[PDB]
Parts: sequence; structure tokens; C-alpha cells
Amino acid sequence: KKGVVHGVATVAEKTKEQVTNVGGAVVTGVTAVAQKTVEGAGSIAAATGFVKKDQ
Amino acid sequence: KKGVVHGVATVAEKTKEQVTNVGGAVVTGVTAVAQKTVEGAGSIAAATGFVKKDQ
Amino acid sequence: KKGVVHGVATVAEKTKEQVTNVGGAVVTGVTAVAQKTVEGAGSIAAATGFVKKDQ
Amino acid sequence: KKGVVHGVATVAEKTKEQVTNVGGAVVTGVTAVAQKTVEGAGSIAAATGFVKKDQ
Amino acid sequence: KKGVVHGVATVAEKTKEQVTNVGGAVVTGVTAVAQKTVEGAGSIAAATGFVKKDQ
Amino acid sequence: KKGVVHGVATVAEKTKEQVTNVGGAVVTGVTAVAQKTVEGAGSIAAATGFVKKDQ
Amino acid sequence: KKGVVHGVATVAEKTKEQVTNVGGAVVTGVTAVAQKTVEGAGSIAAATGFVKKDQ
Amino acid sequence: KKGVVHGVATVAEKTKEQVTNVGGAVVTGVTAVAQKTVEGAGSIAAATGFVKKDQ
Amino acid sequence: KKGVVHGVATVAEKTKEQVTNVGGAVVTGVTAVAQKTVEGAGSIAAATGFVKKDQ
Amino acid sequence: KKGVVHGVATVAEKTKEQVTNVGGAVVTGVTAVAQKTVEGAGSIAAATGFVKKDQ
Ligand SMILES: Cc1ccc2nc(-c3ccc(N(C)C)cc3)sc2c1
Ligand SMILES: Cc1ccc2nc(-c3ccc(N(C)C)cc3)sc2c1
Ligand SMILES: Cc1ccc2nc(-c3ccc(N(C)C)cc3)sc2c1
Ligand SMILES: Cc1ccc2nc(-c3ccc(N(C)C)cc3)sc2c1
Ligand SMILES: Cc1ccc2nc(-c3ccc(N(C)C)cc3)sc2c1
Ligand SMILES: Cc1ccc2nc(-c3ccc(N(C)C)cc3)sc2c1
Ligand SMILES: Cc1ccc2nc(-c3ccc(N(C)C)cc3)sc2c1
Ligand SMILES: Cc1ccc2nc(-c3ccc(N(C)C)cc3)sc2c1
Ligand SMILES: Cc1ccc2nc(-c3ccc(N(C)C)cc3)sc2c1
Ligand SMILES: Cc1ccc2nc(-c3ccc(N(C)C)cc3)sc2c1
Repeated sequence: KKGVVHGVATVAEKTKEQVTNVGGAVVTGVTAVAQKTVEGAGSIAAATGFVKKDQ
Repeated sequence: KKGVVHGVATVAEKTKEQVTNVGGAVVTGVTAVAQKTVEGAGSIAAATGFVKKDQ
Repeated sequence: KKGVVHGVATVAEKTKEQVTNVGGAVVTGVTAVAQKTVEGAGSIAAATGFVKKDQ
Repeated sequence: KKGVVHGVATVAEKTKEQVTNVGGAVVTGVTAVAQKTVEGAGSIAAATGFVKKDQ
Repeated sequence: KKGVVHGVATVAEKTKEQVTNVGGAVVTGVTAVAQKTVEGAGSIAAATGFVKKDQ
Repeated sequence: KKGVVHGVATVAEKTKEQVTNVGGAVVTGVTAVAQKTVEGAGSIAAATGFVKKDQ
Repeated sequence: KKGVVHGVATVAEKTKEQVTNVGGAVVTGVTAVAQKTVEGAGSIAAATGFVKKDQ
Repeated sequence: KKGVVHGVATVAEKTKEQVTNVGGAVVTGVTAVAQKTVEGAGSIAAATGFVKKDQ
Repeated sequence: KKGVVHGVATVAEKTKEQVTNVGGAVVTGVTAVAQKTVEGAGSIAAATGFVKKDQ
Repeated sequence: KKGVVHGVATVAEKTKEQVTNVGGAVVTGVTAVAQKTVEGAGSIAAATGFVKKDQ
């Protein structure tokens, strides 16, 4: 076989899960957050996949 | 076989999971956060995958 | 076979898990955080994969 | 076979797990944090994979 | 076979686990932290893979 | 002061939390369950407070 | 002061939470269940406060 | 002071938490379960407070 | 002071935590379970407080 | 002072923690279990407080 990509690719066979991202956010997984009190200014309480590039 | 990529690629066969990211965040995995009190200014309480590049 | 990459690639066969990242965050694994009280200003309480490049 | 990379590559066969990172954070492994009280200003309580390059 | 890399590569065959990092953090291993009280300003309580290059 | 009980009592002052149970179940605490697949016949997957007295 | 109870009582002052139960079930606490697949015959998947006295 | 109990009592002053149980189950504490696959017939996967008296 | 009990009592002053149990299960403490695969028939995977009196 | 008990009592003053049990299970302490694969039929993987009296 032959393949040429510029990116971003994701090429496969017999594949149970696939995610391609440029951005941005993708949530595909099981996630449970239980929480009782959030205070403070300002605290990232429960972050799973996170990116902060403030300018 | 033959392959030429510029990146970012992810090329495979018979593959159960795949993630390609440029960014950005991707959450595909099981995650449970149980939490009772968050205070303080400002404290990253529970971070799993995290990136902070403030300017 | 033949392959030329610029990066970042991830090339394989018969492969159960794959992650490619430029960024950024990717969470694909099982993670359990149980927590009772977070205080202080400001304390990284429970960080699993973490990157802080403040300028 | 033949291969030329610029990096960062990860090239393989018959491979159970793969991670490629430039960044950034990737969490793919089992992780359990149980915690009862976090105080102080500011103390990295429980860090698994961590990078701090404040300027 | 023939291979020329610029780095950082990781080239292999028949390989159970692979990690390539430039950064940054990668957590792929089993990790259990149980903890009861963290105080002080500021004490790295339980660090597994850690890098601090504050300027 | 004077007190006579037959039970079950719970007598106090200045008390943040109280539970009295005869039974039966009482859930008053923070609880997070994240779960991806349960199989088998029959397996108690994730039990927190549990009592089984089958006859 | 004076008090005589037969039970079940719960007597207090300045008290943030109170539960009295004979039965029966009482749920007063924060609870998050995230779940993706339940199978099997028959498996208690995620039980928090539970009592089974089948005859 | 004077006190006579038959049981089960729980008598106190200045007391932050109290639980009285006859049964039965009481869950008042922080609890996080993250889980990815449960199989087998039949396996108690993650049990915190547990009692099995099958007859 | 004077006290006569039949049991089970728990009598105190200035007391931060109290548990009285006859049964039965009580969970009041911080608990984190992270888990990736449970198999076998039948294996107690992660048990914290546990009692099995099958007849 | 004077005290007569039948048992099981737990009598005190100025006392930070108290547990009385007849049973049964009580979990009041911090506990973290991180786990990646459990197999076999049937193996007690990670047991903290445990009692097995099968008949
Ligand atoms: C659409 C596509 C298909 C196939 C493909 N194969 C690539 C490849 C194969 C082998 C190697 N080596 C490094 C040997 C490199 C890239 S890139 C690519 C893109
Ligand atoms: C929105 C926001 C604001 C403030 C902030 N501060 C962070 C911080 C501060 C100090 C440290 N140390 C490592 C001492 C780590 C993170 S994360 C974060 C996110
Ligand atoms: C918003 C933004 C801007 C620029 C950018 N550049 C990226 C980049 C550049 C070069 C390479 N190489 C693989 C050399 C990879 C990613 S991701 C990305 C995202
Ligand atoms: C926002 C941003 C900007 C620039 C950037 N550059 C990247 C980079 C550059 C060179 C290489 N090599 C593999 C040499 C890899 C990544 S990632 C990235 C992300
Ligand atoms: C935001 C940013 C900027 C620049 C950058 N450069 C990277 C780099 C450069 C050279 C190499 N070599 C492999 C020589 C690897 C990575 S990662 C990266 C990320
Ligand atoms: C409605 C009520 C009020 C007060 C009260 N006090 C009780 C008590 C006080 C002290 C002791 N000791 C064991 C000293 C025992 C029971 S039972 C009871 C019932
Ligand atoms: C509705 C139901 C049916 C069956 C069942 N079986 C349970 C069980 C079986 C075996 C063991 N072992 C400790 C081997 C534990 C629990 S809990 C339960 C609940
Ligand atoms: C459905 C049911 C039946 C009987 C029962 N008996 C209880 C009992 C009996 C005696 C004592 N003592 C305190 C001696 C406590 C509880 S709870 C309960 C619930
Ligand atoms: C369903 C049931 C039946 C009987 C029962 N008996 C209990 C009992 C009996 C005696 C004492 N003493 C304190 C001696 C405590 C509990 S709890 C309970 C629950
Ligand atoms: C369902 C049941 C039946 C009987 C039972 N008896 C209990 C008992 C008996 C005596 C004492 N002593 C303190 C002597 C304590 C508990 S708990 C309990 C629970």
C-alpha cells in the first residue's frame, strides 16, 4: 500500500476508536465528576483535558 | 509499503485506540473525580492532562 | 518497507494503543481522584500530567 | 527496510503501547489519588508527571 | 536496514511499550498515591517524575 | 445532665453531621463512580456501603 | 438538661445535617454516576448504600 | 453527668461527625471509583465497606 | 460521672469523629479506587473493609 | 468516676477518633488503590481489612 499525508491524518484498519483533533476539544470517554463546593478566584477545580494559552 | 508524512500522522493496522492531537485537548479515557471542597486563589485542584502557557 | 517523516509521527503495526500529541493534552487512561479538602493559594493538589510555562 | 526521520518519531512493529509527545502532557496510565487535606501556599501535593518552567 | 534520525527518535521492533517525549510530561505507568495531610509553604509532598526550572 | 436511651440514639451538641440508621441505607457523602463496562453473572462491580443477607 | 428516648432518636444543637432512618433509604449527599454498559444476570453495577435481605 | 444505655448509643459533645448503624449501610465519606472493565462470574471488583452473609 | 452500658456504646467528649456499628457497613473515610481490568471467577479485586461469612 | 460495661464499649475523653464495631466492616481511613489488571480464579488482589469465614 501507499500513503502520503500532510497532517494531521489518522489512518488505520480494524480499529475500535479514532480521534483526530486540531483545535479545540474532543471528549469521547467516560467521565464522572462529583463535587460539593468550589470557591476561590480562580481555581481550576477538576480539569481532565485542558489547555490555557491566554495572551 | 510506502509512507511519507509531514506530521502529525498516526498510521497503523489492527489498532484498538488512536488519538491525534494538535492543540488542544482530547479526553478518551475513563475518569472519576470525587471532591468535597475547593478553596484558595488559585489552586489547580485535580488536573489530569493539563497545559498552561499564559503570556 | 520505506518511511520518511518530518515529525511528529507514530507508525506501527498490530498496536493496541496510540497517542500523538503536539500541544496540549491527551488523557486516555484510567484515573480516579478522591479528595476531601483543598486550600491554599495556590497549591497544585493532584496533578497527573502537567505542564506550566507561564511567562 | 529504510527510515529517515526529523523527530520526533516513534516507529515500531507488534507494539502494545505508543506515546509521542511534544508539549504538553499525555496521560495513558492507571492512576489513583486518594487525599484528605491539602493546605499551604503553595505546595505541589501529589504530582506524577510534572514540568514547571515559569519565567 | 538503514536509519538516519535527527532526534528524538525511538525505533524498534516487537516492542511492548514506547514513550517519546520532548517537553513536557508523559504518564503511562501504574501509580497510587494515598495521602492524609499536606501542609507547609511550599513542600513537594509526593513527586514521581518532576522537573522544576523556574527563572 | 441526664440521659437514658434504649437505642439506637445519637445525642450530641455542636455537631456538624449526624446519621442514625436501623435498616436500611443512608447516603450522605460525596460519591463519584465512573465506569465503562460491567459484565459477568453476577459481580458486585463498585460497592461502597453494602450488606447482603440472602436466605 | 434531661432526655429519655426509646429510639431511634437524634438529638442535637448547632447541627448542620441530620438523618434519622428506620427502613428504608435516605439519600442526602452529592452523587455522580457515569456509566457506559451494564450486562450480566445479575450484577450490582454501582451501589452506594445498599441492603439486600431476600428470603 | 449520668448516662445509661442499652445500645447502640453514640453520646458526645463538640463532635464533628457521628454515625450510628444497626443493619445495614451508611456512607458519609468521600469516595471516587474509576473503572474500565469488569468481567468474571462473580468477582467483587471494588468494595469499600462490605458484608456478605448469604445462607 | 457515671455510666452503665449494655453495648455497643461509644461515649466521649470533644471528639472529632465517631462510628458505631453492628452489622453491617459504615464508610466515612476518603477512598479512591482506580482500576483498569477485572477478570476471573471470582476474585475480590480491591477490598477495603470486608467481611464474608457465607454458609 | 464509675463505669460498668457489658461490651463492646469505647469510653473516652478528648478523643480525636473512635470506632466501635461488631460485625461487619468500618472504613474511616484514607485509602488509595491503583490497579491495572486482575486475573485468576480467585485471587484476593488488594485487601486492606478483610475477614473470610466461609462454611
Ligand atoms: C495515507 C497514507 C498511507 C500510508 C502511509 N504510510 C506512511 C508510512 C509508511 C511507512 C513509513 N516508514 C517510516 C517505514 C513511514 C510512513 S505515511 C502514509 C499515509
Ligand atoms: C486560571 C488560572 C489562574 C491562576 C493559575 N495559577 C496556577 C498556578 C500558580 C502557581 C503554581 N505553582 C506551581 C506554584 C502553579 C499553578 S494555574 C492557574 C490557572
Ligand atoms: C495555533 C497553532 C499555531 C501554530 C501551530 N504549529 C504547530 C506546529 C508547527 C510545526 C510542527 N512540526 C511537526 C515541525 C508541528 C506543529 S501546531 C500549532 C497550533
Ligand atoms: C504553538 C506552537 C508553536 C510552535 C510549535 N512548534 C512545534 C515544533 C517545532 C519543531 C518541531 N520539530 C519536530 C523539530 C516540533 C514541534 S510544536 C508548536 C506549537
Ligand atoms: C511551542 C514550541 C516552539 C518550538 C518548539 N520546538 C520544538 C523542537 C525543536 C527542535 C527539535 N529537535 C528534535 C531538534 C525538537 C523540538 S518543540 C516546540 C514547541
Ligand atoms: C431526649 C434526650 C435528651 C437527653 C438525653 N441524654 C441522654 C444521655 C446523657 C448522658 C448519658 N451518659 C451515658 C452519661 C447517656 C444518655 S439520652 C437522652 C435523650
Ligand atoms: C443480586 C445478587 C445476585 C448474586 C450476588 N452474588 C454476590 C456474590 C457472589 C459471590 C461472592 N464472592 C465473595 C465469591 C460475592 C458476592 S452479590 C449478589 C447480588
Ligand atoms: C426489620 C427489623 C426487624 C427487627 C429489627 N431489630 C432491630 C434491633 C433489635 C434489637 C436492638 N438492640 C439495640 C438490642 C437493635 C435493633 S433493628 C430491626 C429491623
Ligand atoms: C434484623 C435484625 C435482627 C436482630 C438484630 N439484633 C440486633 C442486636 C441484638 C442485640 C444487640 N446487643 C447490643 C446485645 C445488638 C443488636 S441488630 C438486629 C437486626
Ligand atoms: C441480626 C443480628 C442478630 C443478633 C445480633 N446479636 C448481636 C449481639 C449480641 C450480643 C452482643 N454483646 C455485646 C454481648 C452484641 C451483639 S448483633 C446481632 C445482629
